[PDB]
Amino acid sequence: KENIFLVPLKHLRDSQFVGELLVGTPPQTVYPIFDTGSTNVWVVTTACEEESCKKVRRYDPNKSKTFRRSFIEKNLHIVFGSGSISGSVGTDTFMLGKHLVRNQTFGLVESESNNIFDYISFEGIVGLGFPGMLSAGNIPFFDNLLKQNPNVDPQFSFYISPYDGKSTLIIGGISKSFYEGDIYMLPVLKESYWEVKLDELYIGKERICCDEESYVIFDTGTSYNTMPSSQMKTFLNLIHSTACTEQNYKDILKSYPIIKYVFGELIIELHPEEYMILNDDVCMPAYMQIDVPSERNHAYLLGSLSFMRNFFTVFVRGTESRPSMVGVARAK
Ligand SMILES: C[C@H]1C[C@@H](N2C(=N)N[C@](C)(c3cccc(Nc4cnc(C5CC5)nc4)c3Cl)CC2=O)CCO1
Repeated sequence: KENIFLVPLKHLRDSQFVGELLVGTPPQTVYPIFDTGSTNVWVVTTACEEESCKKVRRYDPNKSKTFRRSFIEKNLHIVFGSGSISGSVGTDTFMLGKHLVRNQTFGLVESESNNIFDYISFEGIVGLGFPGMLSAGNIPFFDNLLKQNPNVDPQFSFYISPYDGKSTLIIGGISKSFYEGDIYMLPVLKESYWEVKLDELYIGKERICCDEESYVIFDTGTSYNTMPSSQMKTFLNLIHSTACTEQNYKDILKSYPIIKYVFGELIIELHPEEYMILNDDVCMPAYMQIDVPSERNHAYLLGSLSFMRNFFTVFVRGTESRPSMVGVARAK
């Protein structure tokens, strides 16, 4: 009975962090993406006979004594970048870091449509968002874990470290060996994504955003950072792709601007060596244009590669005594 426990995260060859999850009895091992930009739990099953599903640990429900199916024909389909996932719904017992989660609803990947799944070794998703993005089931996975493990405090934090393979997901609390200084908490505006109000956004000395209401989403399943299309045009007029090598990377980016996010009295800065990534012989901005249609108010994503590699993020679920908050600190 470990009230504070650690689930080690392994950065795969691509742009996602996966951890160990046991599904069923006797347990079957899968390595799903731990996602805070969605809520549903997906697991890749043996009913999927495509090569994209092969060469990856597949979960067989016919070998689980605790797997139960229902007669309601609730079929799930979610878009997943270039591909899409389609499957049925069921319930089984899960185990995440020596903690049992019984009678949990999850999606069973039965068809993988398009080569993205073959590249990333897709084995499932474990959503950690708020209820309301749950497509099927009565209770989300993380909510059910806290219910069946009352001693665990309703919070988890991500320590992202892809360079050395020491990334980890800590559930139930925080450790000073993953961050330095003090954590600044931000209130969560709307309980769909892990969303936070954004007051101002500065590219160098120029104010580019927050004429209208804008928000920040902390998505551990999105590698890059994002801005709306309107601000992304201004972003690239000031920030350009340049040729660089591993030896001259620091001197070339010495002239580049500092990106400042304003959260009330808190200011978060992304230095050029922190938001510029080296691919082949060019340094490119780790930023994307995604227009989030969930809320007409356009929002900004803080991802795993650029933001979380340098900042320790804390996801505090609200209870009857505290509201839901996101806390950020400098990574150690
Ligand atoms: C408002 C947010 C919601 C986000 N969002 C998720 N966070 N979850 C889902 C399941 C998701 C969709 C697509 C990709 C990924 N993840 C992933 C990343 N990168 C690579 C490497 C190959 C390039 N493969 C996979 C994921 Cl997790 C659904 C989804 O829309 C997307 C950005 O807007």
